[PDB]
Amino acid sequence: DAPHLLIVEARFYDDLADALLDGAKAALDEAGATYDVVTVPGALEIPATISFALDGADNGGTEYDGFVALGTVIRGETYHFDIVSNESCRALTDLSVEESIAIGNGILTVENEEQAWVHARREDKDKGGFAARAALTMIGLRKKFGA
Amino acid sequence: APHLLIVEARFYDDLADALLDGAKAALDEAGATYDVVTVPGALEIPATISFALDGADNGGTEYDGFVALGTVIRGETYHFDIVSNESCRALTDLSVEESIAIGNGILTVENEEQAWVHARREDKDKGGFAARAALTMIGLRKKFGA
Amino acid sequence: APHLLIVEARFYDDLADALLDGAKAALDEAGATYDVVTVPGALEIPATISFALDGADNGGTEYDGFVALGTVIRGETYHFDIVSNESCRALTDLSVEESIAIGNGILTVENEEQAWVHARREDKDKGGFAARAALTMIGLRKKFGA
Amino acid sequence: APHLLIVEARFYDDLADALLDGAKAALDEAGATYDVVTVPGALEIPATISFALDGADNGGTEYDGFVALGTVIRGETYHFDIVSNESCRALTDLSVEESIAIGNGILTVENEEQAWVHARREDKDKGGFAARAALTMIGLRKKFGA
Amino acid sequence: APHLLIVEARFYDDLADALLDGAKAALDEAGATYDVVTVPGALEIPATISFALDGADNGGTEYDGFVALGTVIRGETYHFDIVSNESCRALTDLSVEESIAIGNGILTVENEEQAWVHARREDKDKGGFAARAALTMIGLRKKFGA
Ligand SMILES: O=c1[nH]c(NC[C@H](O)[C@H](O)[C@H](O)CO)c([N+](=O)[O-])c(=O)[nH]1
Ligand SMILES: O=c1[nH]c(NC[C@H](O)[C@H](O)[C@H](O)CO)c([N+](=O)[O-])c(=O)[nH]1
Ligand SMILES: O=c1[nH]c(NC[C@H](O)[C@H](O)[C@H](O)CO)c([N+](=O)[O-])c(=O)[nH]1
Ligand SMILES: O=c1[nH]c(NC[C@H](O)[C@H](O)[C@H](O)CO)c([N+](=O)[O-])c(=O)[nH]1
Ligand SMILES: O=c1[nH]c(NC[C@H](O)[C@H](O)[C@H](O)CO)c([N+](=O)[O-])c(=O)[nH]1
Ligand SMILES: [Ca+2]
Ligand SMILES: [Ca+2]
Ligand SMILES: [Ca+2]
Ligand SMILES: [Ca+2]
Ligand SMILES: [Ca+2]
Ligand SMILES: [Ca+2]
Repeated sequence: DAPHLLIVEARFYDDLADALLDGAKAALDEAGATYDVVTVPGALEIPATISFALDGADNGGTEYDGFVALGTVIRGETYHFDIVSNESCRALTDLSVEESIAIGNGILTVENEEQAWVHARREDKDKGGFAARAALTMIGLRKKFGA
Repeated sequence: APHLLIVEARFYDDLADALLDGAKAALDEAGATYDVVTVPGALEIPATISFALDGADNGGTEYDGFVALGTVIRGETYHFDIVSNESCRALTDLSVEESIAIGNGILTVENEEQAWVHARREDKDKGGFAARAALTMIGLRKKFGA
Repeated sequence: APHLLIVEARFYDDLADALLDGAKAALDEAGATYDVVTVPGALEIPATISFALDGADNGGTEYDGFVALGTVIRGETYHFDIVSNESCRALTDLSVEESIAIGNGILTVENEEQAWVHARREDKDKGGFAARAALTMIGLRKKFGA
Repeated sequence: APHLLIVEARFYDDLADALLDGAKAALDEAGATYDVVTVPGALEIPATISFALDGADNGGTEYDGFVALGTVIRGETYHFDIVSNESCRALTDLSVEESIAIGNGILTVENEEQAWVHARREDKDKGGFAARAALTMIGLRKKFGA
Repeated sequence: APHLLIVEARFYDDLADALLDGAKAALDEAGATYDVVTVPGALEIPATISFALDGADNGGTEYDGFVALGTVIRGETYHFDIVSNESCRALTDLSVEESIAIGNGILTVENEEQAWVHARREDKDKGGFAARAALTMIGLRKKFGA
C-alpha cells in the first residue's frame, strides 16, 4: 500500500552522492515509502536507467510508483558539465511527460564543490530530500488525476 | 464556460501567491472556472499536465486549458537556468504534441525584485498574462476546430 | 495561389506591426493569400500551428504554409532567450515532424535597436524574409511531392 | 553509385558558393551523383530533407544521403545561435530517427574571416568534409545493413 | 560475454587513439568483445548507433551496448558546443528511446590540454570510463530485465 520508489543515483562524486542518497532515503523513510537503489556511473545514464526499469516492469519486473534521480554536476572548466546537467534533466523531464511517471529531480548542478555540499546535505538545501519528496507529491498527483 | 487546470510550482510561497492571485483574477473576470494543483517545482509542472491529460482519457476531469505558474530566480547555482529551460521546453512540446491550450506563467527572473514586478497583479501581472494567454489559446483551439 | 496562415505573437505591438507589414507585403507581392491569427507571445506560436493542422484534419482551413512572427528582446531578465529558443525549437521540429512549410520570423534580438533594424520591411525585413521562406518551402514541398 | 541531395541554405551567397564547390568536388571525386536544392536559411534545411524523404516515399527521387550546407556568423543578434543550434539539432534527430546518412556542412563561425577559411575547398573545406562525411555514413549505413 | 560496438568520431586522430585505447583496455579487462567503427565527427555517432540498431533488426550484429568516443575542443567558433550538445543529446535520447546501454565517451573540453588529460588512460581515462559505463548499463539493462 506504501509507494515503492526507484532511486537512481549517479555516483560520480561518491561523498556528494551519499549526501543526496541520505537526503532521499531520509525523506522516503519519513514518508513511509519503500525503495530500491540503483547506482549508475554518471547523470547521463540516469534516464536510460529509469527507462530500463519501466521496460523491466512491463516484462513482469518490479513496478515502481515513482523515481528519484540523484546526481551532482560541478561546472569546472569543461563544457561537458553543462551537457551532463542539461541532457540528464532534459531527458528526465521528457521521460516524466512521455511516460507520465512521477520523478523527483535531485540532479545537482553547481559552480563549485562548496555549493554542491550546500545543496546535497540533508542539513542544508537537502536537494536529495526535496527530490524524494517531489517524487512522492507527483506520485500523489498521478494518483489523484487517475493517470 | 472554459474549465482550466492551474498547475503552480510553489517553490517561493509569497511569489506563488502573487502569481496564483493573478491567474485566478484573470480567469474569474473571463468567467472561467478552474482547479488548482500544487507541485514543488517548475520541473514537475509539465508531467502534472501530462497526468491531467491521461486522467481525462480515463474519464477524469477534462480541462479546456492549462495555466502553468512558477518562479525561477537565477542566483549563483547553474541549477536555476535548467529549471526554466526544461519546464518551458516541456510545456512547449506538450502544447504542440497534445494540441492543448497552455498559458505559461513560469517566471524566470534575475532577482526577487523583478520577480515581484512580474508576479504582482498590480504590476506586470505575469500570472494574469498566462491565464489570459490560456484563454486566448482555448479560443483559437476552438476557432481552428482542433 | 498558396494560402498561408500568419501566426503572430503580438507581445510588442509596434514591432509586431512591422513584422506583419513585412510578411504581408512579401505574400501580397507573391500573389499568395493568407489568414492572420494573433497570439500573446512567441511561446504559443507552435501550438497555434498545431491547432491549425488538426483543424485542417477536421475539415478546417487547409494552409499551404505558415509564417511565424514574433519578437523577443533580451533585456535584464532571464525570461527571454527561453522564449526564442523554445518557440524556434518547436517550430523547427514541427516543420520536420509534419513536413510543413514554415517561415521563421521569430525575431530574437539583444535590444530594441536591432529589433527595429530586423522588424522593418524597410530594413532587414525579418517578416518578409520569413514570408518568402515559407513560400520557398511551399514550392520545395510540392517539388519533392512530399 | 550513391546519389545524394545537397541542401544548401543560401544566406551568404559567396560562402554558399564556396561550400557548394567543396561539396560537389568531394562528391565528384568519389564518383557520386547529386541534386542541389536551395533554401533561404539553415533553419529550413532539416524540413527540406524531410520533404525529400516523404517525396521519396511517394515514388520521388530516392537519396542515399544528404549534405547540408550553410553558414551562420555570430554577430550581435541572439538569433545566430538559434539558427546554428536548431538546424544542427534537427539534422541530428533526423539522422537518428530516419537512419539516414547526413553530412553536416553548416558552418557556424564568429566572423566572416574564419567563415572563408572553413568554406573554401582550398582551405578547411567544410563543404567537402560534409560531403565526405555523408559518403562515409552511406557506406556505414550499408555496412550495418540498416 | 558482452559484445559492444565502439563508435569513434575520429576528428583528432591522436586523441581518438587515446580514447580508443582507454575504451578497449576497459573492455578487454572485463572480458567483453567489440567491433570498432569510425565516423568523421561526433555529429554522426548517434546516427551510426541508429544504423547498427536497424542493421541488427535486419539480422546484423546484435550489440549488447555501445561506446561513443569523440572529442570536441571549444575554441573561438561556436560550432564546437553544438557538436558536443547535439551528439550527447542525441545519444541520451537514443539510450532512453531504444533502452540501450551507451557509454558516452564524447569528450567536450575547452582546450587540447584538458583534452589530453581526459583522453589518456593513464589520466582521467574518459574512454575507459565510457566503456565501463556501458558495461554497467548492460548489467543494469539485464538486472531490470528491460
Ligand atoms: O553525474 C555526473 N557524471 C559525469 N560524467 C558524465 C556522464 O554522466 C557518464 O557517467 C559517462 O560519460 C558515459 O556514460 C560528470 N562529469 O563528467 O563531469 C559529472 O559532473 N556528474
Ligand atoms: O519552481 C522552481 N523549482 C525549483 N526546483 C527545481 C525543480 O522544479 C523541482 O522542484 C525538484 O528539482 C525535483 O523535481 C527552483 N530552484 O531550484 O531554484 C526554482 O527557482 N523554481
Ligand atoms: O513573443 C514574445 N513573448 C513573450 N512572452 C512569453 C510567452 O511567449 C507567452 O506570451 C506567455 O508566457 C504565456 O504563454 C516575451 N517575453 O516575455 O519577453 C517576448 O520577448 N516575446
Ligand atoms: O543560414 C543562415 N540563415 C539565417 N536565417 C535564419 C533562418 O535560417 C531562415 O532563413 C528564416 O528565418 C525563416 O525560416 C541566418 N541569420 O539570420 O543570421 C544565418 O546566419 N545563416
Ligand atoms: O568530433 C568532432 N567533430 C567535429 N566536426 C563536426 C561534425 O561532428 C561532423 O564531423 C561533420 O560536420 C559532417 O557531419 C568537430 N569540429 O568541427 O570542431 C570536433 O571538435 N569534434
Ligand atoms: Ca563515500
Ligand atoms: Ca483537409
Ligand atoms: Ca547603434
Ligand atoms: Ca522510394
Ligand atoms: Ca537481431
Ligand atoms: Ca594547465
